[PDB]
Amino acid sequence: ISVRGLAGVENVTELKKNFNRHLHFTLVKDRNVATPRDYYFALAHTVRDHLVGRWIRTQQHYYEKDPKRIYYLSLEFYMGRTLQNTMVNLALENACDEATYQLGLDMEELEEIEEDAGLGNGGLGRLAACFLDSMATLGLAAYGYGIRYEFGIFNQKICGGWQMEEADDWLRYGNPWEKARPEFTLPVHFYGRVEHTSQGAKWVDTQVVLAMPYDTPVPGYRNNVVNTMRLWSAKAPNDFNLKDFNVGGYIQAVLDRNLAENISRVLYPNDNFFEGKELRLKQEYFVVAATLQDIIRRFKSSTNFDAFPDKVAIQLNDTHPSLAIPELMRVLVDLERLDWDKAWEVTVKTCAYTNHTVIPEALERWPVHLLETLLPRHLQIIYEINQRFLNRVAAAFPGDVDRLRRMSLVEEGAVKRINMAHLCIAGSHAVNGVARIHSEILKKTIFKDFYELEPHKFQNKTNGITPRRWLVLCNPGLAEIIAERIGEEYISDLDQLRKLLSYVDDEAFIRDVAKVKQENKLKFAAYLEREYKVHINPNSLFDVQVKRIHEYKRQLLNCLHVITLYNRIKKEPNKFVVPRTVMIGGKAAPGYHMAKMIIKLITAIGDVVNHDPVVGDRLRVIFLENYRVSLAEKVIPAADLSEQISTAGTEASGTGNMKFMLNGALTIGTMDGANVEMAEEAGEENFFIFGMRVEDVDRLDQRGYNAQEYYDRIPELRQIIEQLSSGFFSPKQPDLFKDIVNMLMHHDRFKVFADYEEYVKCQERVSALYKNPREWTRMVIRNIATSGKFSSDRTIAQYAREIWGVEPSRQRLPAP
Amino acid sequence: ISVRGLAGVENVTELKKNFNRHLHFTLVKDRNVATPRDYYFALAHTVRDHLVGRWIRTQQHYYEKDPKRIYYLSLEFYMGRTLQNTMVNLALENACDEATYQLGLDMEELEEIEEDAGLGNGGLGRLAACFLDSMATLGLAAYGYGIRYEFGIFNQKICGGWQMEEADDWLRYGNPWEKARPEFTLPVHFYGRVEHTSQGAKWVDTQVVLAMPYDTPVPGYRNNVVNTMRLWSAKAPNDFNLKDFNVGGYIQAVLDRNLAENISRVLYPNDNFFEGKELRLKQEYFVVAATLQDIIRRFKSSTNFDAFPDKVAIQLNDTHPSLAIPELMRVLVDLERLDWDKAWEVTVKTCAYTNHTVIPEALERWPVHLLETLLPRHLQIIYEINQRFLNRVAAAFPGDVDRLRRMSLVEEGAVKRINMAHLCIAGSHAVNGVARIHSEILKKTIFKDFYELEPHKFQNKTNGITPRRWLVLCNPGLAEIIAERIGEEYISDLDQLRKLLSYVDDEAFIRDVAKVKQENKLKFAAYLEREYKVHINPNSLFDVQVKRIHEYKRQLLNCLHVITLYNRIKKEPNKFVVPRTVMIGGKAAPGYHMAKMIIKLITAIGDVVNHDPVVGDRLRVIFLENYRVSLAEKVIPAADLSEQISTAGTEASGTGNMKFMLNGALTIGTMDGANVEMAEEAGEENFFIFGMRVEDVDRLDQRGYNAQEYYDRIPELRQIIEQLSSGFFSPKQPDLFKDIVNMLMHHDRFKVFADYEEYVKCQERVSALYKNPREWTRMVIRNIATSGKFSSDRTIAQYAREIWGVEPSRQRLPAP
Ligand SMILES: O=C(O)CCCCCCOc1c(Cl)cc(NC(=O)NC(=O)c2ccccc2Cl)cc1Cl
Ligand SMILES: O=C(O)CCCCCCOc1c(Cl)cc(NC(=O)NC(=O)c2ccccc2Cl)cc1Cl
Repeated sequence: ISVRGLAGVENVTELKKNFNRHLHFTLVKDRNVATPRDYYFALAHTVRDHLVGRWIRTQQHYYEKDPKRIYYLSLEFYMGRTLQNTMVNLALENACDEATYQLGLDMEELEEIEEDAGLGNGGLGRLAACFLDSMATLGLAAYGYGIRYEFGIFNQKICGGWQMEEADDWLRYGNPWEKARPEFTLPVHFYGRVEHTSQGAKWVDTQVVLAMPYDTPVPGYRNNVVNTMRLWSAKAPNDFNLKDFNVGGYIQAVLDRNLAENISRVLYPNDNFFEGKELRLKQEYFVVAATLQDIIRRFKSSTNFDAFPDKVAIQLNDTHPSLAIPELMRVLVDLERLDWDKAWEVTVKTCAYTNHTVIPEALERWPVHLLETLLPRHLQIIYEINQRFLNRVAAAFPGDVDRLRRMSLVEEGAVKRINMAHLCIAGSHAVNGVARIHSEILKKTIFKDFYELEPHKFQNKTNGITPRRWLVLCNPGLAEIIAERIGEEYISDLDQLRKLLSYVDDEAFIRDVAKVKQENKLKFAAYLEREYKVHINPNSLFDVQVKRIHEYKRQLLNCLHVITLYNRIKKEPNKFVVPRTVMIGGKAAPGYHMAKMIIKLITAIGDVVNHDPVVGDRLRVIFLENYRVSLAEKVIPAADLSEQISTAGTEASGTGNMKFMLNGALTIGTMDGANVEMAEEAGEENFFIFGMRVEDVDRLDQRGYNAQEYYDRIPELRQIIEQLSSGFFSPKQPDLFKDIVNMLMHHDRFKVFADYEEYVKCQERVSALYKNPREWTRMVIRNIATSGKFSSDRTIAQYAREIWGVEPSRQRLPAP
Repeated sequence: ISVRGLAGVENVTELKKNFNRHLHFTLVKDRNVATPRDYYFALAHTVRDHLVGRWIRTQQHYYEKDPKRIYYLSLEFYMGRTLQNTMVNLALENACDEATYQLGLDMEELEEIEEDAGLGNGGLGRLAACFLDSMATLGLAAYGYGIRYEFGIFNQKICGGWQMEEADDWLRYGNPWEKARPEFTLPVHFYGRVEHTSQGAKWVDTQVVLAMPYDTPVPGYRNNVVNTMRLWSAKAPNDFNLKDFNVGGYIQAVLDRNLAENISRVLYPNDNFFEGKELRLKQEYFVVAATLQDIIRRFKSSTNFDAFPDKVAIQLNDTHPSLAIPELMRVLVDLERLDWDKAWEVTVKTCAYTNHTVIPEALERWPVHLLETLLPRHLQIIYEINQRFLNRVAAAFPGDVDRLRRMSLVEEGAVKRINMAHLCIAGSHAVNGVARIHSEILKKTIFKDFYELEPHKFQNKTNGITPRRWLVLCNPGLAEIIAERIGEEYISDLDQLRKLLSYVDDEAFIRDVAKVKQENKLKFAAYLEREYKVHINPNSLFDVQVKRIHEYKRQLLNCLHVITLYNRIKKEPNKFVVPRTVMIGGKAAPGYHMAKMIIKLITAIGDVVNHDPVVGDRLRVIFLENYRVSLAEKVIPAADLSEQISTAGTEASGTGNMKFMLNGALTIGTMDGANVEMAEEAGEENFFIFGMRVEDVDRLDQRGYNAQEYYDRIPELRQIIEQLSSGFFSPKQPDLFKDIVNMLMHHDRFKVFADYEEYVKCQERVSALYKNPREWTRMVIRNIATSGKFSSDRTIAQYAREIWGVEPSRQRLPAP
């Protein structure tokens, strides 16, 4: 079998008895009545057993050596399943495969039983998960801090072509990976008021909610390092949430506890969109308040807080955990009694902020009346921070009164708001973008004034993905043939993939690379009929666009191309065209009307196209249901063409693009986010770039975007729009897509029409190349061999050195 | 050490490594950071490991042999801690004691860490728990069915002498004894409406709530039998509780799931009192609906339901699970399509009902509009049952029109109600009382008309307690000296205690019995200062009354005696009186104003009495906080005098009385409930009986109870009442106890004054005997040696033979 580890005689035997120990003592079942779910748990407990020994010594190790600790705060950690990933990082995969085989079970069948830990929306949360893996693999004393939602991202269902949302009760049957830690439970305060006494302000009459931590192990890749991801759960105190007496009802008081505990109940399903709800703000303060107490308690052990920044680094994944800044000041000033200036120096030195987007609707601007009621003391601290900061600005730019209001953390107008992004820049010693072009846009546009004030704060850290889950785990076949030629060191040193460049003309390698992709497509095509049912052709080109549904991602632009292909076939039926299976998948936030309308359009197109006899098997339009991490692990390795077509300047970085490049797909996209660095790495000749560059978009905005012009000059485009308008795709409801057509024609913020012509022209070129298997595969080799820069191990090493001030190490911890 | 088992060489070694296995792999801790709570869990998992092997074979056994199954339905199971009880029934106590000792830990200290499973209010719920233990010990294929409340009976706190209630979050840190079983999850329906079609009625448009079962092991005493207690948890479906579309909010829909799940959130804290709230009715149907589906599924395996009653017996613990009758009919008739009459014959033959009280306010009378809305089909079935039953009555008593309305299940008046007790009698083949006198009262009074209609249904089954938890567990010292003389067979054959009668004159035994009681009192006196702090004298007579606070239990009568003792001391300070420490403990339902006023009176008396220098150590009044099962295990073995002073005819049976008799306390009480059979068993000369008999109470009611008469003729009583009235016990609030005085004088339903004189006269006699250690101990021996009849093994054997139709067996199951 492959390089999924050794299947040692002693270890396969040991594994089997432990599997049986758990099936008996843990699941209290006997072979006779054991369900595949029982078997999955017996294995999970058996595999988990192998890392507790290492988990304990890693933590004990950091206590003894006492290195600088890295705290990654995020309201999202899109982890996915954890059984296989643990086997991989522990080199247990083959031994486990063999052992379950001897026990007469199919390991792959059991793996499918594990529920995804979908505590994330998309890119932002998956990054945090890839980062955790890399920090462990690079031997960093890092902790992931977040919220333990009992309901993660909703499960998407398609009814009559429409998306239906349903609760993701991922804890229903239990989580074998987490470990509750009821000794470090902590109190978090809300509401109350501020009393200004003689020796300081006091936050008084607050409502208390407890934060209970749950630890999940994060194993490094084959180095015996197991870090921790600590997730907080909300718990109501038993006293006041019952003890605030004088009528109301005892029963009611108890039932009302589910009011303080609602804080960790569900994840907000918004991707790149801000919703100013109180529950969201509560979650944000909750994770911040509890995490900081835990961070300081650990430090107090390790009171001059001058050394605090030398032992602590806290990274802010977006502005979601931005209250960490005024909260750190509160504790230092109100509780520890440090002077403002010393406190601020410490705060700025330990905090760092990462920006993930530039769209305005994604920006966090919290109404002042909300902060005023829920966190009175924090609002005071924010005003004081703002006051001193603006004084700095005035001193630097004398008389520049407009600059002052532009830079304020407080925004005036309808209702006063607090710009959380301005708060983060002011209280952090480093601010970074997630891709070179996004980082430049931050300096030139959005945060230009701040860059002029303190240029040294702004940096770039291009995103990356973990080659463990995103290669070895999901594509063992590709990982194996690569290993046959260059060894296994590349798994933790992706740059070595470049060595594959010298096999670009190797006849055996070209055949192998092409064979694994074929086996991957056949397996996906099978899975499709198995779990979703209705056939596809594995010989066609697999055209896939999978990511959250957004107007800026332009799934709509993809739709226009699909309809074009269809119309051309209907025009010249007996003309040869390269067969394609275009798959589009992704979730739409529940309140995002337009995004939900786009899902219906995709399914509507499929209804027409998939049942037209003249089309035959030359074109199928499929909507991939419930796109999530586990589903991504299946489609990506099977894709031929990766769609990354966002309007230039809107996708900060993207990471799915990197996943496809590493797995043998060719990319068709715009010069946006990381797409630029990828084409720069592979060579533009090995990439399918099209459309407007950032500057063309700006030129168009100066002159003014008029979709009618495009509609007027392109007959094919006009024909499509008139098809949608007349009900060609919605017979029973002819005006069903009027909102889409209306928007495309009059309020398209992302100029879909502007890139239409260059997009279908470019798609013609990919079809031309696909007709030449050998050359397509050779270009594929050029992409894979050149994807090494996009490993999160490179990203993390850069954060470590340029922001945290710590040195990565690939040293194996002293055995388990 | 005692007879807590053998401390085998191989087993103490095995125990230790398993303790360490769990501390490492299960608790993921290392000796260095392990908290006593971690140690408690390591041990709990180690002990639990020893019964899973037996649990599996016991269940497998019942499947193979297929005996008649006994289903005990109760909304209450007052279990208490389970670590020690499991050790005892498995004969692991010494081995575990030795092993933890070698590991350098104190087993007793770890035991105190376990949280009580307080899923009961008092007598009714503790009975169910004693019964479960006995059914396992007698080798019966029995299952306990109930609700898994996440919050059991509230924890009682005394603030300023007042009771404060606080949420009992007993699952906070986890339950090592239960095992979730997510494969047998079941749907339960609510609301909806009834469609009458062509071939039957249909319950339609219902709201669905899921019932998830959790199994807890119930080990028999040293026979390798481990039965199951299955507790249901409410879970919201992920669909409709989200899928019923058309605006409302996605977040809100998810947060609203805690509406269907509130059904199993908290136990109603009412003891012998009915509260017609909808949530209560929902809990009642919930446990019934889920249990029945599970019972029928098991039977379908084992479709002629003629054999149903031959394989199934379901016992109703009070009327709480009474909906099992119309629910069984619904399934049989609506779903299985059996004719009414065949269905009714089956239902009556499998159901049996146990009555626990005769007070009217405890009787369940559900408003028809409530049943009409929540369970429309069940109301129809109840009307049909009533119709046919009354027809039976009319046929038997022609022209007796008043008898007809008296017997109806439907009560007319203000609002129509359904008398659940009448429902149970009609649909059950057996109805029993819980003590001989209570059973006679049922036939003569409350259910007289029903008895005349079907005399064969009415039986008696005097309650009992388990000698395992209520002797061996809580009083090993007494269990040991008994064993030294008559052996160990009495633990599962309590009648053998009679053999102790021949040692009544044994000088060594008298000294031993007296010594263990002294050691018990010293340990309790210590525990008092340890956890509650404020000294007591262990040489005094321990006068204790512990049970729920109720007007019928007459804690108030106890209070009058205490005040009398105090007043007499103040009158003749230098006169000798037998020292006493009177302890009163118990919880009051949160809405029970009078009961809460009584707790304040007790603490108020203590405030005066405990600080009067003239009194010295001759009299202390102590209120035992948070009385529960674990606290009962401590006080009872230390008590000298047991107070069972309810008004004759009000306490159905009582069980605390039996606990005290078995543990060396003498009893002062009225001829009520089981007190009558206890004095009859021990000989009235060895009991301190006083007050009115049932007949005297009735004579008084005919003539009319006038408390003033007593107040007028007894100066001591008058003096007490004037002390309460003038604020002698409440200086700052002189009229604080006006409600108590007002009630005592004008609306005393339980004639406290009527038994006052005979009560203090009798108390004088117990003090006289206490002055003679040797004779007190000899009388104590007469009680213990004669308590064997009160074992739940005797009660269960009777239920088995006279109601269920099964034969008990003390046969050891074929090893683990
Ligand atoms: O194995 C097959 O291939 C199916 C054989 C079906 C024929 C009857 C088998 O007899 C059995 C056997 Cl072998 C085992 C069991 N039961 C538990 O293992 N386990 C439990 O019941 C159990 C499960 C969880 C928690 C507590 C318990 Cl006690 C119950 C019965 Cl009835
Ligand atoms: O034992 C004493 O007497 C106290 C000794 C204090 C001095 C430092 C000891 O060094 C240690 C040692 Cl020995 C052990 C640990 N940690 C775990 O065992 N266990 C965990 O951290 C742990 C606990 C639950 C779930 C997951 C983990 Cl990783 C952590 C550290 Cl820092």
